[PDB]
Amino acid sequence: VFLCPGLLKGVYQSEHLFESDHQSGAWCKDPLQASDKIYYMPWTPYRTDTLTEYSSKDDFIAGRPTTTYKLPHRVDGTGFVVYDGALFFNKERTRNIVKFDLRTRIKSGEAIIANANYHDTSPYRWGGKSDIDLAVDENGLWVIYATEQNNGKIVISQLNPYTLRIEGTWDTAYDKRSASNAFMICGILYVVKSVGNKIDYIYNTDQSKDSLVDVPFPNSYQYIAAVDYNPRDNLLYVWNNYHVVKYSLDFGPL
Ligand SMILES: [Mg+2]
Repeated sequence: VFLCPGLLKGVYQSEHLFESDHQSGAWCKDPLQASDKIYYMPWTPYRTDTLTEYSSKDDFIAGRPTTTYKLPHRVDGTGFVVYDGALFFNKERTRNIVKFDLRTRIKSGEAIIANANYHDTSPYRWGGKSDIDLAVDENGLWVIYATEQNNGKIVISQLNPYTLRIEGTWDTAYDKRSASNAFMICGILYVVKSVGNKIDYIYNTDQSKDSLVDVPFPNSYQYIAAVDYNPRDNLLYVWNNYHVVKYSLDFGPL
């Protein structure tokens, strides 16, 4: 139902919402619902198992939550998405995605992402990245991971949010270790790298074709940031070194 905005060509911060008391975390809306609801999950290393819900941006900024959800498992890293009333997250130190129904507060499904690497981060690196990242876009729900079969390079799969069937899988050429964030727009994978920071690689799943690109991120962006795209409003939902902000996006023709 969402029309593709085009090929991403620019990124800039467009709203500062508040400074959180947690350095890292993730936040997002449910793009499949016409709703002001906001979902918020601060990252506490190896202890993350609650989701907070706010009814509006005003309530969010003011710190007036509606409710909290106690998740049935702990979450790996910062990642989660909400898609048509269901929460999806990577179960801590597994290659599993959990589906949790928010309305009834119970787990409705799990899917093992075949061959996905997990619990394999070098001792030295910041542990806030999820082994399997989730992303929502115009085309549906996505998992972004790596496999040994693809030499630690990023693999993309489309996941049906209702049946949990894998609908397609693509091997990219990009080493997952080199990425700070990855997100989908119109079925195209954008990968953010350190240089400053920029998108330097895209993978178009419709075409099964990748390219090198150069889209600078703001200087204030850090590696430890969490970034999620929203296809309903075409914004990036960002959590960056305590700061809860949105980025706006400029597009050119596909
Ligand atoms: Mg994300």
